[PDB]
Formats: sequence, structure tokens, C-alpha cells
Amino acid sequence: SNDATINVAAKHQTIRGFGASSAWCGALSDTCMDTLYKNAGLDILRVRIAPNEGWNRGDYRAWADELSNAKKVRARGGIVFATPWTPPASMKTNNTTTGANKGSLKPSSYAAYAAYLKTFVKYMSDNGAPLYALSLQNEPDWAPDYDACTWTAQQFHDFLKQYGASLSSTIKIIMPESLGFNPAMSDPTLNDPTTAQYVSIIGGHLYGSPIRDYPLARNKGKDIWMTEHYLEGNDPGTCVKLAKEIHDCMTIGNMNAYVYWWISGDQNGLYNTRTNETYKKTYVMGQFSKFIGNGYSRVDATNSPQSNVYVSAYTGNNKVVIVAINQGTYPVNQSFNVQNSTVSNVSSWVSSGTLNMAKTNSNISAANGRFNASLPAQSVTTFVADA
Amino acid sequence: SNDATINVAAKHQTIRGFGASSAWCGALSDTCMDTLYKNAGLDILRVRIAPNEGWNRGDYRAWADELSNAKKVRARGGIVFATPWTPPASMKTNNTTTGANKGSLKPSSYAAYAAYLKTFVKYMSDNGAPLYALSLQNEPDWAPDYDACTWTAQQFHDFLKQYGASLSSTIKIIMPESLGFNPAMSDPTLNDPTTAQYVSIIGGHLYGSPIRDYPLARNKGKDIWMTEHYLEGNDPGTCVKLAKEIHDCMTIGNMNAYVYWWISGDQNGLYNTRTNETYKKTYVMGQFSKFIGNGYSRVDATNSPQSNVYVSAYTGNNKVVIVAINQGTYPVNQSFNVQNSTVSNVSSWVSSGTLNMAKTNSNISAANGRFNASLPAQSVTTFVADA
Ligand SMILES: [Cl-]
Ligand SMILES: [Cl-]
Ligand SMILES: [Cl-]
Ligand SMILES: [Cl-]
Ligand SMILES: [Cl-]
Ligand SMILES: [Cl-]
Ligand SMILES: [Cl-]
Ligand SMILES: [Cl-]
Ligand SMILES: [Cl-]
Ligand SMILES: [Cl-]
Ligand SMILES: [Cl-]
Ligand SMILES: [Cl-]
Ligand SMILES: [Cl-]
Ligand SMILES: [Cl-]
Ligand SMILES: [Cl-]
Ligand SMILES: [Cl-]
Ligand SMILES: [Cl-]
Ligand SMILES: [Cl-]
Ligand SMILES: [Cl-]
Ligand SMILES: [Cl-]
Ligand SMILES: [Cl-]
Ligand SMILES: [Cl-]
Ligand SMILES: [Cl-]
Ligand SMILES: [Cl-]
Ligand SMILES: [Cl-]
Ligand code: NA
Ligand code: NA
Ligand code: NA
Ligand code: NA
Ligand code: NA
Ligand code: NA
Ligand code: NA
Ligand code: NA
Ligand code: NA
Ligand code: NA
Ligand code: NA
Ligand code: NA
Ligand code: NA
Ligand code: NA
Repeated sequence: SNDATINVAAKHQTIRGFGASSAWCGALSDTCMDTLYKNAGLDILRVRIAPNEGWNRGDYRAWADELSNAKKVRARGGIVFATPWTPPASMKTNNTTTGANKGSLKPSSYAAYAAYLKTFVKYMSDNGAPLYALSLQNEPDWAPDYDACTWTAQQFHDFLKQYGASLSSTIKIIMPESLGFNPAMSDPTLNDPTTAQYVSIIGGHLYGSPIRDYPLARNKGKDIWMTEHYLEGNDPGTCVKLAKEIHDCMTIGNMNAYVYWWISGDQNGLYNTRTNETYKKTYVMGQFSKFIGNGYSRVDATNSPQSNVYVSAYTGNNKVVIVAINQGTYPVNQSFNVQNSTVSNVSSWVSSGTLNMAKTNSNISAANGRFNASLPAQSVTTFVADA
Repeated sequence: SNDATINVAAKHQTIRGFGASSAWCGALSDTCMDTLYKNAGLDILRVRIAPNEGWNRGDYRAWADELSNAKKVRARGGIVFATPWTPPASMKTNNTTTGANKGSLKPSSYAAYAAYLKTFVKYMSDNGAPLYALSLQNEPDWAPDYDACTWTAQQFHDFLKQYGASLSSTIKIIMPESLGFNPAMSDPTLNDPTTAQYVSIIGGHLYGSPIRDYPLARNKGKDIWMTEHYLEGNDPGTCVKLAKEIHDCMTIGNMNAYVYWWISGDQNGLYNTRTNETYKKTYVMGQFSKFIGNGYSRVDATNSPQSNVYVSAYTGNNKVVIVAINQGTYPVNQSFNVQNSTVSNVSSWVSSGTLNMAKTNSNISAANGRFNASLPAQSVTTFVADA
């Protein structure tokens, strides 16, 4: 009864990875970076481009902490993308780095902003931490009193038709990083082939709006990345909520990558640099990232085989990986049936209120692709098998 | 609130170990023995002395399978004791090896039975698997239709006043292995100093009667060993029932050792030799045996700090070990406070419906002897710390 059926023959999106941001986290330590990027297996880092007035006279001091973070992640096998929260104040209609009075990028500074971003990309490259991609703006639809800069959907179109060729010849471009992943923010760019061609990755955040598929983006060949979100708490209930959010991004959103908010900026991050302690949300992320390898594809799996259980699955390099979330307050047994592959050597790891990415030592045997297992209360289990 | 307080200064009995029996299990494989005696860390083996009519003409064939079992356990760091379920039929009042018509040992064969047991002890020694102790009889108060032999409390006294000197000069003696650990079966032997002196270990089983302390035995200097019991099932509820039984033997019974019934004789054992699979009761035993070392003493700990949680603790070799059982259906948090020791480097391992003696990777910090942890539903956790 109510099997989780996994069909390795039905493939979905390619998984780029999972990560977090170093924005406003200073220069993170080797221990923090080892914890996250080696042990938990995160492999994407989002750095901030701090507003830098000296950019065009060779003064990069404002950027050196992120350089350091970038190098540490690259040394640990990760890729790095950059997000600017604002152009320098000299380019803003409000004459400040904040979002005061819905400040925006002066159209008379469009060429300079393009040059600015290219200067950051070349800085990072010249110092041995080349970027994988670059975003045009954080949350163009939010105007708070910290680094911010408004853009309308038409402004992104305006900008890209002029400067997208130059920018994309330099680096993969992410846009638009909407507050709530509003497709209207990017639709004008995607629907005009002149502008769509300059975009590689469609990025968005999950504040306020449910997770959704984005068919236009996928059908234009774009990656879809969830580039910022956080949750408050590290109790088991919050941890399984995070797990279900990642699962929903993978499954409903068809997203190629999931990127948590900041590593250490406050108590809602992944690592506490004041006590040198790992927040338990870290291990939720690890149940995906440590086990899902390079170039893996998501495949069909019964999304919810019984109440409060959620399942997704991935294949690559002759492995099958199954992530099974139990949001219930008690353990439950769950059967799995892998189709169109011959599976062996099943091993599992659990993160829960007690366990941190702990190998279970369970003695799982598979016959004709079927095995079963007990899922602890408020837990995430990852099965890895030969396939 | 409701701490489990551990006081290393208040010491109780010395722990000899934990084990199981190879009676009627044939000659067990290396894989079975590795599973139990290396990985789970059992370290006591109870062999049966099969009734052997050829004992006095050098025919030991009936004993060779147990010889093999004994050698395997000794090679894996364990000790071995032997239990006879019956003398040979030639010494029985019913002329058979069974318990038919409450058959007993003929008083005219007392000297021969003593010689018989000494022949088994010397056999085992001569072939490189010397025994640690020897029992006079299995379940002298039960007379079933398999190997059996009745003895009254006065018969044990009768026998020991004559043959105990000879027998005890050869080997540590266990008696009386009552069905339900009835102290009346051994009281006459213990209360006469002439007979008490020949006994080293008071052994008993747990069929039908609650676990109890045995002050007379402890006050005469004797070890108290639970030498046979089993439970039916391997579900989490049964596994925590077994854990609580061991805990009760340690705590209420002040027992030095706990010995499960047979390893592989039927489905109620610890290992299935037909499928080469380990029954989950094995891991319950391992949560005690693998972690509680040579010469450790039990110490004071809050027996039940909250409902359905049971705690015991042990020290030795500058370690403290804490076994915490959660019989509840949901996880609970539990605080621990170690007194009169300075503890560091706390690590934990869990056995549950999902986990088999699995290291948790939890990041437990202790300050002034206090730490806390989440105990999964229907689980056994063992903490080990430097002390
Ligand atoms: Cl894809
Ligand atoms: Cl900073
Ligand atoms: Cl650096
Ligand atoms: Cl506003
Ligand atoms: Cl617009
Ligand atoms: Cl549009
Ligand atoms: Cl939240
Ligand atoms: Cl930690
Ligand atoms: Cl935490
Ligand atoms: Cl298999
Ligand atoms: Cl495993
Ligand atoms: Cl198992
Ligand atoms: Cl003792
Ligand atoms: Cl046998
Ligand atoms: Cl042998
Ligand atoms: Cl009877
Ligand atoms: Cl009597
Ligand atoms: Cl008496
Ligand atoms: Cl039972
Ligand atoms: Cl097994
Ligand atoms: Cl089992
Ligand atoms: Cl510590
Ligand atoms: Cl640990
Ligand atoms: Cl932890
Ligand atoms: Cl649980
Ligand atoms: Na990756
Ligand atoms: Na990776
Ligand atoms: Na404002
Ligand atoms: Na934000
Ligand atoms: Na505001
Ligand atoms: Na990975
Ligand atoms: Na595996
Ligand atoms: Na021992
Ligand atoms: Na041992
Ligand atoms: Na009978
Ligand atoms: Na029995
Ligand atoms: Na009977
Ligand atoms: Na031990
Ligand atoms: Na330890």
C-alpha cells in the first residue's frame, strides 16, 4: 500500500546545487566554510557586491571580504554568483545606497552600471575566484532602508536591450530576483527574443508568494534558481518546513538550484560565528546537497505517498538518490519502488531533532527495486543506491 | 526541570558483560560471531553441555559444536560459561534426558555427575577454550520434554556439601538458574557457610516473576547474573521493552551480567542464520555492551526522570557512560547532570526503528556536567564522555 514509486526513466531538470550567501557576513573563517562547503556539501555561494565608489580608480577594498569568501568556496569545490543590492549612490536617483523614495538606477548611468558590474566580474577573475554568474539586482520590487534599488519590468528590458550583449559576453546573467518570484518582473525580458537571449538564469526569492512553476523560463531554455529565502527557528518542525520548501522548489518549481539567505548575519542563518555552532537547518540542506551529485537529474517520484510524507529523487553517475521527508510527529514506515533500474547497496542518512546527517547503519535490502524503511518523526532521510 | 542526575561518586556493582547462548545453535559462523561479538560488542557466551554418554571413554563428539562456538567468542574477546540442561540418561531417575515425570539426578550418581562436569571443563581447557564458569543445572524448577533435570533447593545443598569443594577447586560455580529467579532455590545453599563458599555466581532466569534485588547473594559476595531470557518480536516497542528489562536488571536487580537466550535457534533469537540477518534486539544489547567497558561500575542516576524515560550510568577508565531509554511514542528532550566529575567530549549513539547503533553526530557540549539531548521515540541512546 501507498508506495513511493520512483521512475528513473522519467527525467526532469538538471541540479546545479544548493548554497547560501555570504552577504554582510564579513570574511568567513575556514572552519565555517569547511562546515558548510565540505561536511554539509553545499556548493553554491552568493556574494554581495558592496556599493563601491572607487570602482573606476582601482580601489577594491569594499569587495575584498567577498573575494575571500569566494576563494574559500572555490577551494572547497563550489561555484560563486554575485548579487548587487544597489549601484553606487552616484548612479541612484535618490543619491543614496538605500531604497529611500523608491530610488532607482538613473537611466543616464546605464552604461556606467554595466561597466561597474564588468569591473566586479574582472576583479574576481583577476584575483583567482572567477564567478559563475552575475545578477542585475536584488529584489527590484522592494525598497527598504538598507542597500536597495528599484527596477520595473520595463527598465530591465530597457537596460538589457542596450547592455545585455556586453554583459552576457562577459558572464552568465541572473535576473530579476523578485521578492516573491513574480514572473511579471521577467516576462517582458523573456518574451522579447532580443532581451531573452542575454539571460541565462531566472532567479527569484520566496517572500510572500507560494512556490510555482515558471513554464516560460524553462521553455526558453533558462535555469530557474531560488536565490534567497530564510526561515526563523531550528526546531524539528522548522527544519522539516525548510525541507518541504526545498522539495517544493525541486518538484513544483522545477528549479535547478536552491540558495539559502545569509550564513552568519544573524540568528536566522546557518552558522553562528560567535559560538562556532552549526544551526540545524544546515543539515536539512545537506540531506540534498551532500548526496545529489554533479549533473544529476531529478526524476519522477510519488510526491506525497502518505500524509505528511514527501518524496523526490535524482539520478546520475549510476546512482539513485531519494530524499524522503516525514513532517509527522511520530515515525512511519514507507515503501519505495524504483522502476526502470536495478538498484543495489542502499544506504541511508537521517537528519532530525537528534541526528545530524547520520548514517543509519540500517540493513536495507532491495529486490526488484523495492525496499522499505522507517522514517523518524520530523525528519529527512536520504537513500543512496547503486543504479 | 526533571533532570537525570548522575553521581559518579556513588558506585554500585561491577559489570561483567552482556551476552547470549549458543545452546542448540549448531556451530555458528564467523559472520554471526563477528556481528554479535565484535560489532555489537557482546562478550559473554553461554554454551550448553549436551548429554554425552561417551564422556568417560574419551568420546567428546557431542561437545564439539560448543567447543567451536567457545573458541570463536574467546577470539573475539569474550568469556564463556557452560550450562547443562541434563546429566546423561544413565544418571537420571527417569532413565531419559528429558524432564519426564519430574526426573532428577540419582543420588547414587552424585559423584559421577561431579566427575562428568569436571570432564567437560577439562575438555574445553585442553582444546584451547577454557571456561570462565560452570552452572550445575538449567531451570531445576521446570521439567519439560526436552533436556531437563529437577533439583530441589535441598538437593543442591546435599550435592554441594559433598562435591562443591572438588567442583569449585576446578571452576567458578553458577547456581541455581531458577525459572523465575526464585531466591528460595538458592537460600539454603547461601545460608549454610559450608555450601555458600563453593558458589561464585548466583544465576537466574526471568520467566514469570518480576525482577527483584537479591540482598543475601550480594551480601555473601556473590555475582548475580541473569543467565537466560527472551522476548517475542523486533518492533520498536519490543526493543524498548528489552532495553527496560536490561535496565531493570542493572538497577533493581543490581546484576553484574545479562545473558539473552539463544542466538539463532528460532525466530526469537538475535541472528537469523538462514537469511544472515541481524534481529533488531541485537542492537538494544549493543547499546549497553559495546560502550560499557572492562571493570566498569554502575553509578547513581535518576532511574526515571520523566515518564517513559529510563536512565542508568556506568564509569570506568576515565569514562562515563549513560544509557537513556525513551519508551514513548514521540521524541522528548532530556537534561543530564553529571555530579562529582568533570565531563568532556560527549558523543552519542542511537538504536531505534530506523537506527542501528548509529553515531548521531550531535554536537553536544557539556558545562559543569550538564548537557541535554533529544531522545527519539522508542529508542535507546548511549552517551559516552571523558570523565
Ligand atoms: Cl535542466
Ligand atoms: Cl560585511
Ligand atoms: Cl583573500
Ligand atoms: Cl517602498
Ligand atoms: Cl513595468
Ligand atoms: Cl510580457
Ligand atoms: Cl519563518
Ligand atoms: Cl554545533
Ligand atoms: Cl540549532
Ligand atoms: Cl540490495
Ligand atoms: Cl545505511
Ligand atoms: Cl535494519
Ligand atoms: Cl560487584
Ligand atoms: Cl545443535
Ligand atoms: Cl573447532
Ligand atoms: Cl512438571
Ligand atoms: Cl527443598
Ligand atoms: Cl534457607
Ligand atoms: Cl514477549
Ligand atoms: Cl540485517
Ligand atoms: Cl528485526
Ligand atoms: Cl564538552
Ligand atoms: Cl555524537
Ligand atoms: Cl546538534
Ligand atoms: Cl523519532
Ligand atoms: Na553542484
Ligand atoms: Na558539489
Ligand atoms: Na521607504
Ligand atoms: Na530579501
Ligand atoms: Na519601508
Ligand atoms: Na552535491
Ligand atoms: Na549506497
Ligand atoms: Na566484559
Ligand atoms: Na568486552
Ligand atoms: Na511432564
Ligand atoms: Na528456559
Ligand atoms: Na509439561
Ligand atoms: Na563492553
Ligand atoms: Na565521547
